[PDB]
Amino acid sequence: NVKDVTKLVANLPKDYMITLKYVPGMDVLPSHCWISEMVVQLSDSLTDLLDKFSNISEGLSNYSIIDKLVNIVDDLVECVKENSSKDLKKSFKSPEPRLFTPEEFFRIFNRSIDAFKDFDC
Amino acid sequence: NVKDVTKLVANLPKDYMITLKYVPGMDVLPSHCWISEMVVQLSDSLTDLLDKFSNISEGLSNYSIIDKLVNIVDDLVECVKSPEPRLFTPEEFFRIFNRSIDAFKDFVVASETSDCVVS
Repeated sequence: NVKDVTKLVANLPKDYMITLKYVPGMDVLPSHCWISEMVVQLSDSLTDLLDKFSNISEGLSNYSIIDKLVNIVDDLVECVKENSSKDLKKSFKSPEPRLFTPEEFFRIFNRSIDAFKDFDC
Repeated sequence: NVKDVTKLVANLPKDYMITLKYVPGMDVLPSHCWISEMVVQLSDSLTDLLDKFSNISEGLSNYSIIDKLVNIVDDLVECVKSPEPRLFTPEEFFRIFNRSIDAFKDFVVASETSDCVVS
C-alpha cells in the first residue's frame, strides 16, 4: 500500500537513521538472488522500528503504518520459506548493518515488495 | 494544548534525540529564573525541528503539530518582551515544554520566591 509509506516517510525525521542489513546485489543481481534475505532483514528492521512508536487513535499513525508494513513483509517471509525451489537463494551470510534515511530505507522496502510482482547468482 | 503534544510524542521515535539548550538547575529553581530563556530556547529547538518533517501529508502531520507549538511558544516569547545544549528524548523534551508552558499560569513574585543559584 503506497500512499501509506509516503505518509510514514513524511512523518519520520529526515535525519533519523534506520539500520538495515542491506543484502549486496539488490541493485545488479536477479531478485531470486537476494529477495529472501531482503524480506527477513526488512522484517527485523520494521519490527524494531515499530517499538519506537506508541499508538494513536486518530488517523494513520506511524505505529499503525509500520505495523501494517510489518504484517505484509512477515507474510512474504512465510511465503519465501515455503517456495521449495532449492535454487531461490535462502542461505546468506548475515549482511553488514547499514544506516539509511527513512526515504532510502523505504525506497528499498518498495523495490523489495515489488521484486515479487515481476517474478545462477 | 497537550492533546497534540502526546500525539506528537507518540508519533516521534523514542530514541530520536532533540537538542535543547537548558538552564542548569531549572528543575529546583523558581520559574522567574529560567522562563525567559526557556521559551526562546524551546522556540528555537521547535522551529529547527520543522526542517526534519514534510509539509505534504494528509491527516496527521508532525509538521503541523510542531508548527502550532511553534506558535504557542512564540506568543510567550513576545509576552516575555550558555545554557549548555543537551540532548533529550521526545518525551523528556516535551516534559520541559509542558512545564515551561505551565510556569506562566502558576506565576509568583520574584522577590517572594528565591535567588537564582542552586549549587
